[PDB]
Amino acid sequence: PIVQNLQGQMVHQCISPRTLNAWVKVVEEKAFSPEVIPMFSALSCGATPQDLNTMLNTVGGHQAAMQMLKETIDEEAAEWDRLHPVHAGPIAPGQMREPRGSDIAGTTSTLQEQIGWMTHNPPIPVGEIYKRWIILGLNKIVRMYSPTSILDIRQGPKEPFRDYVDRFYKTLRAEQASQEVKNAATETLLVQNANPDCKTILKALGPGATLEEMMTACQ
Amino acid sequence: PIVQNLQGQMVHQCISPRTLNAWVKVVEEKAFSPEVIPMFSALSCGATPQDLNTMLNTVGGHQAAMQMLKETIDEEAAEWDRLHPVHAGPIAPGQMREPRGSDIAGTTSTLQEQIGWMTHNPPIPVGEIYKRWIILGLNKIVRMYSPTSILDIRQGPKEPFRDYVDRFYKTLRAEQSQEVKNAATETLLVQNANPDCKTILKALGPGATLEEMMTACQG
Amino acid sequence: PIVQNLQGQMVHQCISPRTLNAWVKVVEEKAFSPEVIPMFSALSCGATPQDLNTMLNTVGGHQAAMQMLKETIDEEAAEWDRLHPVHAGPIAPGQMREPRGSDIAGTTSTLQEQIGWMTHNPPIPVGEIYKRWIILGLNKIVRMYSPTSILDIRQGPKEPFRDYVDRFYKTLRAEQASQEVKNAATETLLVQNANPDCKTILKALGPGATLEEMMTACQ
Amino acid sequence: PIVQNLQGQMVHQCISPRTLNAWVKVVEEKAFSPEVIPMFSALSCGATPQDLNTMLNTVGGHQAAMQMLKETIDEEAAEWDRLHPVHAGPIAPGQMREPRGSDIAGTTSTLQEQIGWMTHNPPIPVGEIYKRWIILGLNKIVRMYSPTSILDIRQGPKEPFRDYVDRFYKTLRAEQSQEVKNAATETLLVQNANPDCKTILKALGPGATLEEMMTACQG
Amino acid sequence: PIVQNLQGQMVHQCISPRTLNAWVKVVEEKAFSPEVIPMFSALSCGATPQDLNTMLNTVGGHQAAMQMLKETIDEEAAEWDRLHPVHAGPIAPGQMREPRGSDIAGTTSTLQEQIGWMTHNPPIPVGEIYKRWIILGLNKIVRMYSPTSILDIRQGPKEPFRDYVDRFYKTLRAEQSQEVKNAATETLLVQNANPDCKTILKALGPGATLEEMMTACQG
Amino acid sequence: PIVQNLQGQMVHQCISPRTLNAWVKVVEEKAFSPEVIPMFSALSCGATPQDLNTMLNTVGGHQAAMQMLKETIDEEAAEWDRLHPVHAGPIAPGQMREPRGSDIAGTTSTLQEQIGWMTHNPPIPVGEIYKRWIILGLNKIVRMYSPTSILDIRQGPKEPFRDYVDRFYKTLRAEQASQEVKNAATETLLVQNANPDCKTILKALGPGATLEEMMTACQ
Ligand SMILES: CC(C)(C#Cc1ccc(-c2ccc(Cl)c3c(NS(C)(=O)=O)nn(CC(F)(F)F)c23)c([C@H](Cc2cc(F)cc(F)c2)NC(=O)Cn2nc(C(F)(F)F)c3c2C(F)(F)[C@@H]2C[C@H]32)n1)S(C)(=O)=O
Ligand SMILES: CC(C)(C#Cc1ccc(-c2ccc(Cl)c3c(NS(C)(=O)=O)nn(CC(F)(F)F)c23)c([C@H](Cc2cc(F)cc(F)c2)NC(=O)Cn2nc(C(F)(F)F)c3c2C(F)(F)[C@@H]2C[C@H]32)n1)S(C)(=O)=O
Ligand SMILES: CC(C)(C#Cc1ccc(-c2ccc(Cl)c3c(NS(C)(=O)=O)nn(CC(F)(F)F)c23)c([C@H](Cc2cc(F)cc(F)c2)NC(=O)Cn2nc(C(F)(F)F)c3c2C(F)(F)[C@@H]2C[C@H]32)n1)S(C)(=O)=O
Ligand SMILES: CC(C)(C#Cc1ccc(-c2ccc(Cl)c3c(NS(C)(=O)=O)nn(CC(F)(F)F)c23)c([C@H](Cc2cc(F)cc(F)c2)NC(=O)Cn2nc(C(F)(F)F)c3c2C(F)(F)[C@@H]2C[C@H]32)n1)S(C)(=O)=O
Ligand SMILES: CC(C)(C#Cc1ccc(-c2ccc(Cl)c3c(NS(C)(=O)=O)nn(CC(F)(F)F)c23)c([C@H](Cc2cc(F)cc(F)c2)NC(=O)Cn2nc(C(F)(F)F)c3c2C(F)(F)[C@@H]2C[C@H]32)n1)S(C)(=O)=O
Ligand SMILES: CC(C)(C#Cc1ccc(-c2ccc(Cl)c3c(NS(C)(=O)=O)nn(CC(F)(F)F)c23)c([C@H](Cc2cc(F)cc(F)c2)NC(=O)Cn2nc(C(F)(F)F)c3c2C(F)(F)[C@@H]2C[C@H]32)n1)S(C)(=O)=O
Ligand SMILES: [Cl-]
Ligand SMILES: [Cl-]
Ligand SMILES: [Cl-]
Ligand SMILES: [Cl-]
Ligand SMILES: [Cl-]
Ligand SMILES: [Cl-]
Ligand SMILES: [Cl-]
Ligand SMILES: [Cl-]
Ligand SMILES: [Cl-]
Ligand SMILES: [Cl-]
Ligand SMILES: [Cl-]
Ligand SMILES: [Cl-]
Ligand SMILES: [Cl-]
Ligand SMILES: [Cl-]
Ligand SMILES: [Cl-]
Ligand SMILES: [Cl-]
Ligand SMILES: [Cl-]
Ligand SMILES: [Cl-]
Ligand SMILES: [Cl-]
Ligand SMILES: [Cl-]
Ligand SMILES: [Cl-]
Ligand SMILES: [Cl-]
Ligand SMILES: [Cl-]
Ligand SMILES: [Cl-]
Ligand SMILES: [Cl-]
Ligand SMILES: [Cl-]
Ligand SMILES: [Cl-]
Ligand SMILES: [Cl-]
Ligand SMILES: [Cl-]
Ligand SMILES: [Cl-]
Ligand SMILES: [Cl-]
Ligand SMILES: [Cl-]
Ligand SMILES: [Cl-]
Ligand SMILES: [Cl-]
Ligand SMILES: [Cl-]
Ligand SMILES: [Cl-]
Repeated sequence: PIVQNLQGQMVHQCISPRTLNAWVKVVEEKAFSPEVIPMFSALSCGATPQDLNTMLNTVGGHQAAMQMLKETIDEEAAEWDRLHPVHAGPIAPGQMREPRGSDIAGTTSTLQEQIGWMTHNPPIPVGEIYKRWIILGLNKIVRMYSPTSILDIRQGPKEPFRDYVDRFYKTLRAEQASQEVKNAATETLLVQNANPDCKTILKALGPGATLEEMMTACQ
Repeated sequence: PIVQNLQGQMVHQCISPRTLNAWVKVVEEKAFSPEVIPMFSALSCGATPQDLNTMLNTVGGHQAAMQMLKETIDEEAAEWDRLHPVHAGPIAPGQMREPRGSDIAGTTSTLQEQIGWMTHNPPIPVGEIYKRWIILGLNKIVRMYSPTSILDIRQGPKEPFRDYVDRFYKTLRAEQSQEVKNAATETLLVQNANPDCKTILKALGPGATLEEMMTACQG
Repeated sequence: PIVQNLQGQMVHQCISPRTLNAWVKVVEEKAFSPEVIPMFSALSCGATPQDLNTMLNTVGGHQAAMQMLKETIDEEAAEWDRLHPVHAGPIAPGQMREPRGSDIAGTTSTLQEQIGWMTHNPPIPVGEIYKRWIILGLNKIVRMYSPTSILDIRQGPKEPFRDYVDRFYKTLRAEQASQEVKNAATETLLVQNANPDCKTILKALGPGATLEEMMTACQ
Repeated sequence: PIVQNLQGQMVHQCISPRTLNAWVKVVEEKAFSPEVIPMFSALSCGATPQDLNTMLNTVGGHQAAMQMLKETIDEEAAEWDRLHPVHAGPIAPGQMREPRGSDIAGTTSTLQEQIGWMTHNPPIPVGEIYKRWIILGLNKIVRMYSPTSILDIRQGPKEPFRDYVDRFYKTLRAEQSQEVKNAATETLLVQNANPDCKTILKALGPGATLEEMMTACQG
Repeated sequence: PIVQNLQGQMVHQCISPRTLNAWVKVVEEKAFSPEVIPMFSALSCGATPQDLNTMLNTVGGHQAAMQMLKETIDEEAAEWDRLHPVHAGPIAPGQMREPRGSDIAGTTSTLQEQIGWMTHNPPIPVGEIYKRWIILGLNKIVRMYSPTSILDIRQGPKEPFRDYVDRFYKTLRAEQSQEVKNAATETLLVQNANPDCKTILKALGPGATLEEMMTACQG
Repeated sequence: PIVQNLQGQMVHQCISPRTLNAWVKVVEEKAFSPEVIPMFSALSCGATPQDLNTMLNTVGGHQAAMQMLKETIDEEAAEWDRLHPVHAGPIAPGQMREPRGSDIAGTTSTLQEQIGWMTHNPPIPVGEIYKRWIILGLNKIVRMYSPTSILDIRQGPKEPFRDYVDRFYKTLRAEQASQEVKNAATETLLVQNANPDCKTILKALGPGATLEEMMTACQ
């Protein structure tokens, strides 16, 4: 990663063994459950493109997912290059070449060029741009590896309301879109797919009931 | 988090893999037992709103509770917005715009703006405001997910007094101000002791410490 | 905690995850065995009142003991306030208000006021004063949760002398008073409650025998 | 390793016990699965040749592979020596002699000469040259120790498409440029799908993403 | 402990949770095997008397040994006091009073006075004096708690010579100067070998190394 | 160990608990397998003689090996003293006495004298000299505790060539001499002790076949 020293300079630091192990283990145990995204973002804080490639390369298995990840990165790299055409010309003494999509992804850039971009003034944060592409890709994998659709979450006749809301939002969280789309899913399904006893109780509460009030009413 | 370095400057640091793992593990093993609140507050020392969102997003399961958490944040955010009316105007070079409710929660603010506020002179502790909203929300979850009421905690005829007082205060801590929690001790606590110990505790008279009550019902 | 930076200034540091886990685990495994006191004192090195409250709040179970702890803190807080009456008046630019008992315990003080007291010149060590109250309380719990009295430690007819001295001093250590009181207990009971074979051997050694000599003589 | 301290100077540091243990454990559990290469590269960040030799020497077993590693280092070292003819002459007070192939591998160079080269102005990154030779050698071991060929990876008649693509790319990663690895996807991958999914994938037509192919053979 | 920081100043640091845990665990698993002494000396590097008392107080069980430890400290403390007669007089602003025996053990000295002595110019290493008394006491415990005498360690008729020499020196290390420990080797070691190996070792003659003796009784 | 601070000064640091545990555990699990040597060298990076004695003293068991280690150290100490006769005379204000063999081994030197030697300008690296003696001794133990001779490594009639080369070089690695002696062992035995099928294949390859080519030919 790139961290600040006590001189105020952004300097390269080696990825720690603890960081490597934490990412390998979380994929091993949690696969592509939705909480893999925040874990990857936090463990990759300040990462260079080399570090991000290191983390993803240490993943054993799920190679189908990892190949989908490269294809996502490619489309975003192609989009970056079409929005940022590089201008030919000698690079000045105190300057860095402009990065391509392949440079952000680390396939045509050295770690020293990545450090130069990320510690420039102003910085060009190729690590954070790459991370955005990867997380975009990981969001697709989470949505694809989600077993259940939101339309199949129906409260059982003896199922506690808390367990049903647990399943509802767990399923909704794996299908990542905008929250405009997830507020619409709740208003459409959460009360309507409650069991007949709890459904009649919540209809009387009205659309303005908070979830805390809804969960108290079907206790 | 934003911590002070070895020279006296407030700097951003990445959340450590140990901090991430410790919070995930505590929710896994302890759910929303009352001791989850101090663990979250301590593990989030100096956290930015991004860090707090990271910690909350790494929680697997309990998505109904986490959704109640979201609803609580909204009410407090709306209260914050109603107490801090917006002032339109260009933000000056040196200073920073005033944060809205959605900015404290980190949903409409970048990490650099959160760092900018916290290292301002004087600091606007958006991380601590967000943390307070979260703990307010987590406190509600502990109360809702508490299985037993304090009025149902009563000492068995052969149960040692220590075990009953253990159950009593464990339940009371889950049942959340001291206006009536102070009230449960010494008035409900004696009433639900078994007849053998209850007769002993009348003889002790008012003003007995819990150490005196526990000594008196040892045998 | 409050630690020194390289500038010579006492600055606040976040309580580490390792410190939190160590205290939670030691209570889990050792309950209120006497070695819980030194572990708590060492793990709370440099703690603020907030940190001390954090540690105690993370304890799961033993809520009867924890309530006895608050009552001890209250008496010591009441004693502090009666020995340190606060003098009303505006606090000067370069000064701190005088702390109440409730301020030392952290119920009416912010963490910033605790930092101000502890890093003042000269410092008013509210964290170390609070720690003294807590450890005073923990000493009472260890004495109360001790199963055996010193008068019941008698050497068995086939029990090795080392095992008996182990039990003797383990029991004596849980009943914490002054060592004047513990030297008196040894001179009163250690030889007199030895088995008849070892007792006659040690009587000949006389009162001036070291324990190493006593343990060698009954090998 | 040679890392930058908190002030901006490149200093030698001892390899940490965690780094040593992490590398030993990864070889123990993963042998020469493809993900061993990124783990070794990351754990050896900033390594001197002595550090790289330390890591390789701590490997227990797989001594045939480790001997193949030695032979690879020799060929690259001999290539290095053939591209860098020796210049005889007294080495000047300030500067350092040119490193031979055996010097990069650390067999004829002391640790202080390796530090001297790496902190030179400009640096001669002997640690990174050695690391590159090692990874070149480790890449050969992964290919030789890969049990299955990509031409033998074919989808079963009842095997889910995700599991087959998982096996496909796991094998391809073990079978080492993208000149023909790009070729295996989309041409060999469709051919070895089962007849049910194979018929579906013809209908998708050329240019289908892997996400589209995996969605189309879900059911 | 008192350690040197990154700038060259001797500063007090809190004993780490890992140091506390490591010492507790080593006593739990190894008791007073001889290797407990080096572990305690190394884990207490730079310790203050308070730190040494902390480590000793965290030991659970073995309270008879710990009491023998207390008696040893008293004898050495009394010897220290007899060699350092007290000088009455007001202590000067800059300097510190001379420490008594009870001050080195930390029972009548505060932690700040122990820090003051150790950072004095020249230092009075009260922590190292206390540590030496403790190790003197712990050495006695290892001898008393050693089950077997070196005179009872003899090679079996079918026991491999390596295993017998292993038992021999393990016992000798437990049986504590080299005045007669040097004596046990080469004179008692040959005498207690079995007749087959014993006959071989006479033929080797005086001056054989242990490597030569172990090679000669391999078969 | 002796590490560099940020002032550029070589200063003493306490041996870490992690370093102590790592060395104890690696001996426990791996005994004197050849990889114990690099682990000991890396874990003892920058060690003083006191630290090296600490590490070796923490080893439980294998006391026969540890006694052979002292005898090796003695011969090397005697050789050092006969090559470096000390010159009598008062030591100057800014100087250190010359170290004996017993001073390098730490039996007649204080830790402060070891720090003085190791941080002198120029340094006299008693820690690295001692380490050379210890590793010389550990090499002898590895050779002695090796069960199998290189002449007994013969490929089985159904044994895969990789497994045979594994055994061959594992055995050769435990008998440490020069690589001139180990190149001679390979050319003498590796092909000649292959099974008749693989032997005839490799004879046709000729003496110039790399191991990678040899292992491919007997797949
Ligand atoms: C990527 C990254 C940089 C980031 C970020 C990031 C940024 C902001 C916010 C956030 C914070 C507070 C509020 Cl009040 C809202 C809001 N208020 S709202 C009602 O929509 O209008 N919205 N947000 C997101 C916004 F603004 F982006 F929309 C938020 C989140 C929350 C964090 C959070 C998690 C939690 F458990 C409980 C909380 F109180 C807050 N995370 C999510 O909400 C994800 N989630 N999704 C759904 C579902 F789909 F089921 F509905 C569900 C969640 C859920 F909250 F977990 C919970 C079960 C429900 N994260 S990171 C740190 O991962 O690296
Ligand atoms: C989490 C966080 C945000 C914080 C904080 C926080 C802040 C202040 C205080 C506190 C300090 C001193 C006093 Cl004298 C009182 C007081 N005296 S009184 C008579 O009420 O007026 N009260 N308090 C709480 C105050 F201030 F909130 F009111 C306090 C606590 C105590 C600390 C504590 C914990 C403990 F285990 C044992 C102790 F001896 C002291 N913790 C609690 O009390 C929690 N608790 N709750 C209840 C219940 F409700 F069931 F009865 C019960 C407890 C209990 F004490 F454990 C015990 C069984 C009874 N913690 S943090 C720093 O980790 O981030
Ligand atoms: C003590 C210390 C300070 C050091 C060092 C140290 C210094 C240099 C080198 C080294 C590096 C590269 C080459 Cl190309 C040669 C070479 N080329 S060669 C063909 O001989 O001409 N030689 N060397 C040693 C030289 F120069 F000293 F001879 C080397 C080693 C190798 C490290 C290594 C290990 C490995 F697994 C694979 C590698 F690619 C490199 N370690 C050894 O080789 C030990 N070993 N022994 C034998 C056997 F006996 F079976 F043959 C075998 C090995 C083996 F390699 F493991 C492998 C199975 C074969 N270590 S430390 C770090 O431990 O603290
Ligand atoms: C180890 C180290 C030295 C390094 C590096 C390193 C360097 C660059 C790149 C890389 C980055 C971006 C793109 Cl867009 C491409 C590209 N796009 S493409 C169409 O080929 O032209 N290719 N690459 C590799 C390049 F550059 F080498 F060609 C890349 C990688 C990727 C990172 C990655 C890993 C991952 F898991 C999932 C991802 F989405 C991305 N890792 C690999 O690709 C390894 N891999 N191999 C094959 C195989 F051969 F089987 F098909 C397969 C992979 C796979 F991706 F995992 C996936 C199943 C397919 N890593 S390090 C920094 O740790 O020390
Ligand atoms: C709270 C805190 C800040 C502190 C401190 C603290 C301060 C000083 C001392 C101490 C040191 C040396 C001597 Cl010679 C005496 C002494 N000489 S004497 C004979 O009395 O005249 N006295 N002391 C205490 C003094 F001075 F306070 F009295 C001491 C202790 C000892 C530490 C110790 C433990 C140990 F195992 C072996 C040792 F050699 C020293 N701890 C105790 O002794 C507690 N203990 N109690 C009893 C019993 F009740 F059974 F008798 C028993 C012990 C016991 F020692 F463990 C052992 C089985 C016997 N600790 S902390 C670090 O916990 O956070
Ligand atoms: C704990 C601490 C305070 C310290 C220190 C400490 C200080 C010095 C020395 C030492 C160093 C060099 C020599 Cl050449 C001799 C010597 N040569 S000699 C012929 O006697 O004259 N003697 N010594 C001890 C000295 F100086 F004390 F005399 C030494 C040791 C050795 C180091 C060592 C350990 C080891 F495992 C293997 C080694 F090769 C060397 N450790 C011991 O010897 C302990 N030991 N005891 C006996 C017994 F009594 F059973 F025979 C036995 C050992 C043994 F060696 F292990 C082996 C089976 C025999 N350690 S610390 C720094 O951790 O805080
Ligand atoms: Cl780490
Ligand atoms: Cl790790
Ligand atoms: Cl996996
Ligand atoms: Cl890269
Ligand atoms: Cl790659
Ligand atoms: Cl893989
Ligand atoms: Cl960490
Ligand atoms: Cl971790
Ligand atoms: Cl955010
Ligand atoms: Cl989100
Ligand atoms: Cl989830
Ligand atoms: Cl404000
Ligand atoms: Cl930590
Ligand atoms: Cl932890
Ligand atoms: Cl518990
Ligand atoms: Cl507080
Ligand atoms: Cl509270
Ligand atoms: Cl509880
Ligand atoms: Cl470490
Ligand atoms: Cl480790
Ligand atoms: Cl080397
Ligand atoms: Cl070697
Ligand atoms: Cl091996
Ligand atoms: Cl070069
Ligand atoms: Cl720690
Ligand atoms: Cl720990
Ligand atoms: Cl003390
Ligand atoms: Cl005590
Ligand atoms: Cl005890
Ligand atoms: Cl002195
Ligand atoms: Cl450590
Ligand atoms: Cl450890
Ligand atoms: Cl062992
Ligand atoms: Cl020493
Ligand atoms: Cl010794
Ligand atoms: Cl031993």
